[PDB]
Amino acid sequence: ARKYFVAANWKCNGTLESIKSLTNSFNNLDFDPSKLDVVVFPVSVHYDHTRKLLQSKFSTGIQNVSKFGNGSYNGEVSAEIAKDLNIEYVIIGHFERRKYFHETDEDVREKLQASLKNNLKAVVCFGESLEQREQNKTIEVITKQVKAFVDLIDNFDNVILVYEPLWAIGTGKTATPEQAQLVHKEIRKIVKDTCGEKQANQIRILYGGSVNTENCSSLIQQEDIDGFLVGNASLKESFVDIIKSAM
Amino acid sequence: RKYFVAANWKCNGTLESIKSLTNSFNNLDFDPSKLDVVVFPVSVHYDHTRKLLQSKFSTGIQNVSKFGNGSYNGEVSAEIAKDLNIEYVIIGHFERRKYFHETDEDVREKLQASLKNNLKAVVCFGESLEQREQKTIEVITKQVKAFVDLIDNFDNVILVYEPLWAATPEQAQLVHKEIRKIVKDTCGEKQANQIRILYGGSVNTENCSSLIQQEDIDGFLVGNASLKESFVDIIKSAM
Ligand code: NA
Ligand code: NA
Repeated sequence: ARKYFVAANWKCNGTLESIKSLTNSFNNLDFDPSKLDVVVFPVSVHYDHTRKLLQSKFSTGIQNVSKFGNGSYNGEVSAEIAKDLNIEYVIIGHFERRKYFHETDEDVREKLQASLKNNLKAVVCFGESLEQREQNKTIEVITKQVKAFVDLIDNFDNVILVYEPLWAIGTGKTATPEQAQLVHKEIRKIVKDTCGEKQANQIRILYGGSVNTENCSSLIQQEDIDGFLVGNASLKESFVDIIKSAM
Repeated sequence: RKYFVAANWKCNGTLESIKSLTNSFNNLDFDPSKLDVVVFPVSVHYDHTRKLLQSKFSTGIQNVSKFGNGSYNGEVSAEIAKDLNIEYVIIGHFERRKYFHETDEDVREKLQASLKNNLKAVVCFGESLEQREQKTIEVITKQVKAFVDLIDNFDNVILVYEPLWAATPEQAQLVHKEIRKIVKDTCGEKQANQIRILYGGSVNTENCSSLIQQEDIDGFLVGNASLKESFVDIIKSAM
């Protein structure tokens, strides 16, 4: 059975003090990290503080990684740098980077390649827009985005996929858990076709639409949904109840 | 004008290399009341670098978000930098304009955000080879006027001229003079004379004295030469 995977994406939020409070509440949840992965993704400049405060049962990672290695790339964090810090996970392809920062599929492929070359584990995100879904292009769009990188995966525990239903983010639409399950099953079929059946059965595919303490169980109880990359709910002490849905 | 010498480490460093390097930099006895010396490590190295450098060194980050806190995956807000006591940000560096499509509107937003949050800003601009062959003053003016009306305290914003077209010290000096005229015309005589205007082209131990001696160059935003222990001689040239 796939190991469930529950991730907190803090995005651009936090102070030193709010992290101290939050991490203290997180550390009070007794869970076994051999039975589920729980990963926290603070802002880059908060990584050291966050890593120090969380107990070792929590994994940690950063929200983006450079497509370039070391050198004259002002502002970027190379995968080589993250490896030297033992940063375990990186998020790649998050829709906010594609939206505000013009990140492309080619960018996602190059960042994944840098990450795996440096022994980082990658959480790689994709998903279609409302206009794409209304034109019945969900499968075409998702296949193209997944095929941009999936053939690079060399270890199916170390890359984690995230379906972001952009048509249901800020649009007034709500994805049901059944709608999400169908998209997850299709993502898994893409992986089987490029990488193999054992590989597709092993890879975690997370839901990355809106997740909170109310809907989390209806989502993770779906057969092909293996956890979540969680947004603002993960800034609340109640995020522990989301982690409990995977325990 | 207090001189200003800055180490831009760009995307370089390991925990061990930064230990060695900061240990050499800490051996230079300079007076931070006389001279500003700023180190700008990679974001994930900020904490380690700040803990290692003596407080005479100021520190900063190489970029800041144009957005506030909230749902902007991968970004670092000015509000976050303020809370961490990050003292400086670099804004508008040519590598961001080049690889990351950063625009003049982005520079102004980022400055406004940084100043709202009491950060000091090292703002970078400069013309390309094509613009030089044809537009130097038109282009640099468009660039400074993107953000200059936002400067409220002329000690806290540092301008940096990057000769993307490349430069002699004499050619650098001319642009610096032009830049200071832009500030004088926009913000006033006394404001123009207070603002530091640094050289952002290639600086090393062999050219640093020729550059700093120029009337309108007030220090440097230094690249690869700042990853070496000899950066201390660069700092010395400004002492
Ligand atoms: Na499931
Ligand atoms: Na001078």
